[PDB]
Amino acid sequence: SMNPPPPETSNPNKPKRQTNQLQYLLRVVLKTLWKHQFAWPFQQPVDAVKLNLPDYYKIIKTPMDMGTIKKRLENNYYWNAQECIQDFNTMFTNCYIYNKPGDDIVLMAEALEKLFLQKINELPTEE
Ligand SMILES: COC(=O)C[C@@H]1N=C(c2ccc(Cl)cc2)c2c(sc(C)c2C)-n2c(C)nnc21
Repeated sequence: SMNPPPPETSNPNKPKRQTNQLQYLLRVVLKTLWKHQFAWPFQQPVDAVKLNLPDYYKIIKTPMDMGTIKKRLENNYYWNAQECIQDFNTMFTNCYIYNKPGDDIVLMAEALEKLFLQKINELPTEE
């Protein structure tokens, strides 16, 4: 069994910038979710080998995790807030696509996703 390579977190070909909205995504949004008691499954890519999930990367073709998002934000990988918000959404959606309603991991993602929506609701206007 093998895991795919993780999503990239550095690419000199990719346009990027800092924006006050990206700063909020790191300092408020990512920091809030990262410290949550249910963050830990989401702090790195799914290890389909150790977890014995050989079908994971057949069903989830756009993997994403908060370890990758945190690196992307600390490395200033994004051009805009929407790119980063779409990474969070891909992470939650992947969890709901692979798992069953009411599974623990789905309750975990729902708790993180509730906080994420409450914080993104107050994304600042772009300076
Ligand atoms: C049988 O299905 C699973 O094991 C799916 C797996 N559940 C789990 C999981 C995580 C937490 C609990 Cl309480 C139960 C299952 C999982 C991860 S990553 C990781 C380190 C684990 C242990 N996960 C994510 C993220 N998305 N799906 C999963």
